[PDB]
Amino acid sequence: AFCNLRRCELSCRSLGLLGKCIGEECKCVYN
Repeated sequence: AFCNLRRCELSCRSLGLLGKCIGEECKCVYN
């Protein structure tokens, strides 16, 4: 249904990016 946004945000935090749920998939952006 929908991705795990809190876990996804913490995954991108480790890379210095922001995490977002996009079509049942976790993705990061620079910002």
